[PDB]
Amino acid sequence: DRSRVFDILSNINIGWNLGNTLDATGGGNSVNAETSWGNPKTTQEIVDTVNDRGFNAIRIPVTFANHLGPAPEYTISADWLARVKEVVDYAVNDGMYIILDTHHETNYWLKTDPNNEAALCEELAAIWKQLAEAFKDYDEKLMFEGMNEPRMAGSAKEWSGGTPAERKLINAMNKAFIDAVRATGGNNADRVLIICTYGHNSDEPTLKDLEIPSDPNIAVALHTYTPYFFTYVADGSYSVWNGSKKNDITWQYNNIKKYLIDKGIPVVITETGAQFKENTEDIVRWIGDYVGTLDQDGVKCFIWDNNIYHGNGEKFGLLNRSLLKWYNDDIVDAYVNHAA
Ligand SMILES: OC[C@H]1O[C@@H](O[C@H]2[C@@H](OC[C@H]3O[C@@H](O)[C@H](O)[C@@H](O)[C@@H]3O[C@@H]3O[C@H](CO)[C@@H](O)[C@H](O)[C@H]3O)OC[C@@H](O)[C@@H]2O)[C@H](O)[C@@H](O)[C@H]1O
Ligand SMILES: [Mg+2]
Repeated sequence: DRSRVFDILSNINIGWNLGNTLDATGGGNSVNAETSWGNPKTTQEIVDTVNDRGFNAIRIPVTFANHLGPAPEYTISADWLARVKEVVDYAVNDGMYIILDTHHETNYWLKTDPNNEAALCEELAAIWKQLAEAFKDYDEKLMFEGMNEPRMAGSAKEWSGGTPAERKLINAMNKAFIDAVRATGGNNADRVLIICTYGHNSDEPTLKDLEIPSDPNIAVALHTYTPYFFTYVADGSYSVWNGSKKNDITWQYNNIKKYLIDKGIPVVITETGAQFKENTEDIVRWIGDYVGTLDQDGVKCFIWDNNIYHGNGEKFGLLNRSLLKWYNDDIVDAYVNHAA
């Protein structure tokens, strides 16, 4: 019986990621990492604006690596932990559902070499023991997502679910994460914990190898920017959405159904979105097809928002954080009103 997790998630309309913020990796061991990729310092007002538009759930990606002390304690710098807590608390103040992750650890220590399992598990657990202790008294609306796209960057199968040995390592790491958090007790005894596949990949072989914990208070996170050629800019990419590629969404979702949803395992899409390609009407249609597909089984998603829209880079921006106005209200309306 995993129905507690389903009940919690059912309270979410749609979610929103505070992207390129606490996950940013500049600035070294400093709170200034937050602004190192060009975003303004997060404020209560920024978070309020997200909530008010209809995104009542927020994912707060955080990269800890450069804020950690030496092994084996990996102590999180006090100033950084305090800042992370301030940002989470903006959301708590507004009664929001929240996901706290670890993020670009994958640029640093989180490289999925199966021969390094012990060091990997131990580092993950050490960070999560500290996070869990810090957030022990926070209510069930705060959820933890152990890893983000864990993988071996630059490997042949980096973006296709890795190798079988890597997927075994992911299973061990998911367990380490759950164990570390549960061992801290308090509200962490039954907090929703959100594990993942290798790379947050949803291909059939990747899902077939995912071990499902016996802990009843878990969910499985995937990232599904599907189809890639619509949502990203690449050789072969396009900006038109007429429905003809809805099958890409359907086929992938039927695997998520086969291995997770139809087995009663909670699933959360912790990142998706489409880069802005002067194609508002197409993105609106894609959201209909994509979010509409998730809604069939009440699966929730969180939209990636990096505050990039007018300038160069990956144009996932939705909230103009400096102005507290939305870059594209038609796109935003399609997300927040998905269930009407
Ligand atoms: O530039 C070459 C460089 O890529 C490095 O990774 C980046 C790269 O995209 C990988 C994508 O490749 C397509 O051919 C894949 O089909 C697609 O599924 C995958 O894109 C990644 O997709 C993820 C979601 O499933 C998403 O969160 C992620 O952002 C997306 O990358 O270009 C996009 C960047 O985001 C990647 O970091 C790779 O490490 C490097 O060695 C080299 O191949
Ligand atoms: Mg309790």
